[PDB]
Amino acid sequence: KETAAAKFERQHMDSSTSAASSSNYCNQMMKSRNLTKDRCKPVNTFVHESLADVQAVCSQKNVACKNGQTNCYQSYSTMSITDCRETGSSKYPNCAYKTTQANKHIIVACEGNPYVPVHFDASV
Ligand SMILES: [K+]
Repeated sequence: KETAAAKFERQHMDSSTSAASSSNYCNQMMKSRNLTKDRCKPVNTFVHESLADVQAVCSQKNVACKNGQTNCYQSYSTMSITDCRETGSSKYPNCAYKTTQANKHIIVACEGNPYVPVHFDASV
């Protein structure tokens, strides 16, 4: 049903804030993006730059992907991200997360026309 590009936006884009707004940000966001739909997804990163700036990474530094595929790119600039990681007391569907705000380079895989992120590979 969902395209890879759309799934990337749903899982990974949040340009409505410049940084995580509270320790509760991940709990809210993982739910609202359907990352707690069938289970508590263990780990997920949200990026807080404009969609234009994130899509632009697909025109930046070409690097290998973790899986050995070739169409990954590392942002030239650091970018505002939030890491959401599940905690020990989490019981589905009351999924509980620790929130960590950071300013990291992102690495994404890109596909399509327009050429846009379809996978979040890592941050550095
Ligand atoms: K992630």
